[PDB]
Amino acid sequence: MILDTDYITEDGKPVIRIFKKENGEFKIEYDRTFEPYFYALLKDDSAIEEVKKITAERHGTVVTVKRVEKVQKKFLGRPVEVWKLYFTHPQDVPAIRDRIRAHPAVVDIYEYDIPFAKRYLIDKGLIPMEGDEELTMLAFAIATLYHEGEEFAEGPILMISYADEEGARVITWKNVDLPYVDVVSTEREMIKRFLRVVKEKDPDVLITYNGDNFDFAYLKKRCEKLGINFALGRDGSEPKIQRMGDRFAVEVKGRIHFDLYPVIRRTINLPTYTLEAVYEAVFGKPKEKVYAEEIAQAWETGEGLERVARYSMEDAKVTYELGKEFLPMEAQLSRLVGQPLWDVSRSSTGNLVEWYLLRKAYERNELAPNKPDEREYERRLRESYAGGYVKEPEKGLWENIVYLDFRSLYPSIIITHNVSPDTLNREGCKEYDVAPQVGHRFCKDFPGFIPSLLGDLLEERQKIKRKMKATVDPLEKKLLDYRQRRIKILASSYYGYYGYARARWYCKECAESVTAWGRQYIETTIREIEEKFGFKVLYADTDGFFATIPGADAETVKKKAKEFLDYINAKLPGLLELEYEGFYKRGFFVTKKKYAVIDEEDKITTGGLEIVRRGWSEIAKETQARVLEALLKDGDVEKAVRIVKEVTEKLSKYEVPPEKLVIHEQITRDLRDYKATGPHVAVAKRLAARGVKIRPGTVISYIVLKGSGRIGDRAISFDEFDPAKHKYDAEYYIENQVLPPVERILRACG
DNA sequence: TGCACGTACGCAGTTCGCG
DNA sequence: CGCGAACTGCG
Ligand SMILES: Nc1ncnc2c1ncn2[C@@H]1OC[C@H](OP(=O)(O)OP(=O)(O)OP(=O)(O)O)[C@H]1O
Ligand SMILES: [Cl-]
Ligand SMILES: [Mg+2]
Repeated sequence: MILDTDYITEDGKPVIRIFKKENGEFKIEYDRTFEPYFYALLKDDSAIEEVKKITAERHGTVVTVKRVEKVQKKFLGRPVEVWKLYFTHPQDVPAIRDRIRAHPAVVDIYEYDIPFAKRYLIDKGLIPMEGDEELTMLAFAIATLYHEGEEFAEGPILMISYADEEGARVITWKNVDLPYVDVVSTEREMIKRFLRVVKEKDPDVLITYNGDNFDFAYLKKRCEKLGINFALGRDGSEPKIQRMGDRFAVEVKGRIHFDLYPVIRRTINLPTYTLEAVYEAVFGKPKEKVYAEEIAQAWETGEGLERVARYSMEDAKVTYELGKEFLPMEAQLSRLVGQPLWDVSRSSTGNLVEWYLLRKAYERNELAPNKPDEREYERRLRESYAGGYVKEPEKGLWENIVYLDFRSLYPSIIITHNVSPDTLNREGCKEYDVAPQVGHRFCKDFPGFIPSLLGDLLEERQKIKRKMKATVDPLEKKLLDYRQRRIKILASSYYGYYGYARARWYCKECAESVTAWGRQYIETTIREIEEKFGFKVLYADTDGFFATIPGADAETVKKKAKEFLDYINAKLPGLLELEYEGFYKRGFFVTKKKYAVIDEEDKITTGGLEIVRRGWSEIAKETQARVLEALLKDGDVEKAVRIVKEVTEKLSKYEVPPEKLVIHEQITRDLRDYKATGPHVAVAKRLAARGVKIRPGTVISYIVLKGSGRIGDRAISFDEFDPAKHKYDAEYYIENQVLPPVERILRACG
């Protein structure tokens, strides 16, 4: 099984290293035969003699073209002649590629920014995480104090906990009387003892929770401060903190640092992504949290450290347990894209698609299009196109509602109509499909590039859903639900990639064709079910709609909808198909993207309401839920009013826990780049001045204090909140949090 | 190491600025 | 003192 690749330099020449686990043994393979290269499109073949003359420099040594070879390839499925330009070292490519492109005889250059080690995985056709090998995993976490004004790594690590299949232990240099705590003398010994533990256990995988920016980065930053040779790599090297543009990431040669945090970010949508919140969401059990205030007190007083040692142990314990569940799903994703788990587990979804596209392109001798420069990137960001069809919903309460939904609409459209950049307005074909409204044409004589890849993803999603019905255990069902959602996000990201300004295979024409087809399919389907079947469509969005036969009983609507399904599915071509997605007794639709229905089991599912949205306090989420209960279940408009007025009286008497009072909101950019400053940004700008690092992705949890003026002026983070000292704004939570969400359900006056 | 900068659109709703 | 911009996050 391939674990990762990198390269080292030997006698000025690159040497690929292939880290593998084969038959339960770690191994490094060496390849000194791979030459860095990129392509050049020349106006005339005779110019190759001038192109060979172009030189450049890096750190004193001159960079030359080592060798050239004229190859025949395809660009968007059309034959093209280009020159393969070879070079001695990978670092030569960034130094000379610009000067090579600007030559007047060079039309363009291609595939000039592929990292050497990942270029190797594609060209030689290796797939990481392939094969039947069991990987050993070891989680760890550190406990570290931080005063107001302390810099990075200036504080000592108090505790280093770790966990695997054999249990969990804590290492510390203060005496704690616990059978899973090993008390050493100093911090250096504790760090050295941890180094010995990992070398002894020799895990293939090191699991952390946001260790890229905290635990692993701190531990290494401390090892440089005390002068500890933290030889963690299996090649005898130290963990290396890697600059990843805005963020940093920790790599350990020969192992795999699995940082669960970025994985969890793009799998589960949570209000906050603390280790405690993630554990409860995944395993359905709560996890107590010990805050830096109690760790500072227990460290200073010397009492209650057993409570802290327990917290530290559980950090590593739940990190192993979470890592145990999410590593195989990330491994399968690594197998598809054909890139190492270390990279795949930290990549954006757009990057995963492109790397897979790059591999597939090489497989078919297709020259890759280049990423856009700064100007073309700005142009694509400025252009857009029409999206999903949305219908203003029918107001009032409706009964016997059926929800009909298209199955993987956008991928189905891409496959069925062969929407791809190599098929768009392609001349010389005998059959075309014409995109409605926009009029783009797509060749159908051969499977298009992206359409030829989407089928397997859809089949992979249905197989997981098949297992979901055969799943008895509720935990395996939840994890399967995660997996099929990740595939659905990935498959639909192929459509979105077409509109991604940074995409190599950018295709605005493809993206607006998919939506146009999606609009025509859902709109004509609505017309058909209404005019031919007497249904009344209550609410419709991009690929699905709610409908009913007004006045007909539950069974009648239920069977006419099934009859309608067979009727249009025989009319729809290719992979397009409507699904019977669910039946609901009653329901109503407040506005676009906001609704709530109740099923035959009296379970109330909602869409787009404040119940699921981040930014609304829990007492606001709770009050809307109970009002929806009194409406959709009991049908008591007056009961919901009594719930609201009673909750508002709880707020005025300060009878509410400040826990139900927290507002969560995320930063989406650099704090210096915010034009306007909202409450979560005003708070975030404060913690930025207090030393707490805030970056795109940080979730602020604040409470609004009693005052008059801007909300951001009286906002305070939940950490520093003291219920005895601080008094929240009772009027704000009544009038701005609790009341508007329930008011907007104004079927009756209020 | 020299890659990543985070798949798309349509839209409800809040804070804030300022007239 | 109503509204437009800035912003977040839903489906
Ligand atoms: N994150 C997304 N990015 C781009 N397009 C998307 C996304 N989510 C949905 N779409 C597209 O928007 C329309 C449609 O929404 P469904 O949420 O219904 O996802 P399927 O339809 O794919 O699959 P199912 O019905 O669950 O089998 C989907 O094609
Ligand atoms: Cl060799
Ligand atoms: Mg669908």
